[PDB]
Amino acid sequence: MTIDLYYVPGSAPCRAVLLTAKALNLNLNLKLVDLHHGEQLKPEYLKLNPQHTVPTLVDDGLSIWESRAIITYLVNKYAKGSSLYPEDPKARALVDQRLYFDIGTLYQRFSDYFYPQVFAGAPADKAKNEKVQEALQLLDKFLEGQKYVAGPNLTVADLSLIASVSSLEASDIDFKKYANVKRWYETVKSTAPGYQEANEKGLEAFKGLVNSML
Amino acid sequence: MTIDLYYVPGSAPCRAVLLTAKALNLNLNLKLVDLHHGEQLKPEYLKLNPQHTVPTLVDDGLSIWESRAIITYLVNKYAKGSSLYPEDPKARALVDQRLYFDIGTLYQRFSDYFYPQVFAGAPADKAKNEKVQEALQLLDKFLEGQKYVAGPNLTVADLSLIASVSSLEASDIDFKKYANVKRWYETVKSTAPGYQEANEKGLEAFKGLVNSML
Repeated sequence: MTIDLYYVPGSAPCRAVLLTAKALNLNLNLKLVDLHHGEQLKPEYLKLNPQHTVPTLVDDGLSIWESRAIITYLVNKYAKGSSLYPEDPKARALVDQRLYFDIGTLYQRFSDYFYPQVFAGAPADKAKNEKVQEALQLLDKFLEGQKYVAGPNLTVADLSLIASVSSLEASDIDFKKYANVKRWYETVKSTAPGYQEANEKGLEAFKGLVNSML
Repeated sequence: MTIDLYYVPGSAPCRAVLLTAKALNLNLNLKLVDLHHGEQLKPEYLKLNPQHTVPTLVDDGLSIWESRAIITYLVNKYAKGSSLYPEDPKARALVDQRLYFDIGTLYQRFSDYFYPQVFAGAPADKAKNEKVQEALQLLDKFLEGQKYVAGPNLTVADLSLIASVSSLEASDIDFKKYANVKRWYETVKSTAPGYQEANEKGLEAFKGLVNSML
């Protein structure tokens, strides 16, 4: 009957799913994983997810762990036809495009820039910084004349992207200097159901982990 | 009436789309882009794709450039209900999961390992090599007891992943040492319509670029 979500609150991809669940008003069985002490590396977790990451969604026989597949799965399953993931091909392709931009470009660049500094005491690399700036410039363009990032309505693309973009507040990347990004950030904060609990709470935990490590 | 695809044949994400088009028996208007001399950086191309990448699909008012959004778009548009991208949520989520694995893990790791060597004369990094091995080990697990990577039928996930995995033949990563990967590779080669033209031809061009640069 019930569906399990293995997660930690600090993790942006996890927050993408928490946001999507709030937007659909779902009741997932949240299962905190002790990443800090390698619970994800034990056989019982590998059974569910051999890539030993979070989040991992477990829906009876189905285990899936890419946040961006989970959020579209939740809509496809529970709210087929929702404006959060519209069925119109052109409209859907734009959402999908933004999701791939998120994983392959924005969050990847941020990850490349930031996590060496946090977990390997690396210095801040100017070139990697610039790659993040360019990702934000692209986002700022996507948002020119647009309320949301993939069409006129809030979509799973906004929720995934905001979970990523918000994580930048733990670093020295001033993303609010991009006017359209700043506008969109505020809009999504005030329109995504349960944002405080689904994203802001976890974001705070992430800032906590970051401070501790730095 | 007609739909444009800006591409170069050597590019794995481009080959993912060429494969998907062959599998759907579509007639795209192929438009070769002169990446080698920076045609993608000129204003006319930026207009279509500010991220200045290939492929870029242009369908009247719609421009989209993430290969993995394009291939699902082609199915959603022209063959809704196709086994190449099944509508069943669980079945679709598995395909989507594999697509995100492809961009965020397998191809990302390969890119990280290989392109510094090809375009920046970097030495081969053992650690980055190992990250690619681990991506292949994950693929090999996904394929345990399975003909295809995301269910019983050929899907856009196989086509995107094979475009990536095949690119490894230009490097020193022996992916065929993974028995399930080797089996799947062969199956897809012999079952994806137009594989020779959509993937192998371009793969050859890529090997050409690689040799030239090395």
